[PDB]
Amino acid sequence: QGLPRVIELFEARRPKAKAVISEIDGVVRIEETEEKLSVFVESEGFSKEYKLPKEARLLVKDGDYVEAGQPLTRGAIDPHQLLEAKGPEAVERYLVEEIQKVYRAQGVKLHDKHIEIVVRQMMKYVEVTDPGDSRLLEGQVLEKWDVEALNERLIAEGKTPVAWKPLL
Repeated sequence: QGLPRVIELFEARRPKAKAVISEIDGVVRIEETEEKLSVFVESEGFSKEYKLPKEARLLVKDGDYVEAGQPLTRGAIDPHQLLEAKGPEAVERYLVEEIQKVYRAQGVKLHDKHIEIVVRQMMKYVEVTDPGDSRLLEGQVLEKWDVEALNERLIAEGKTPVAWKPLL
């Protein structure tokens, strides 16, 4: 839970005790009983519905803001699911924070910059979602996709921007 937790953070491994993940936003609205919690948020055209084992705490009744990647089963948040839940920007702010929390706990204190470099390095590759020159589902660096759009647009007429997907 000290060094190992740090590892789970840097290795982006599936958290020890997972705590599910919220998808979309709207008014927090969740059901009550039944083995499968019949959650029902709202928003535009969507809704909610989840499923997990028995032992679970929520911390949030019906009414307020649910958002994406909020406290659900309250515990260790999956950074992977959170990537598709809240985006690239959020994860970088999450990981650094909890990693730093671990080190804070045992008194030894280092600057956030250092951790921020490693976590930025964990966020360099992005998986293709729309092929134009290369194949889809291909693991590729974000900055290598910079020159794609940039050059094909400002220099070329090739209006086929390859859509990439954030990959943690």
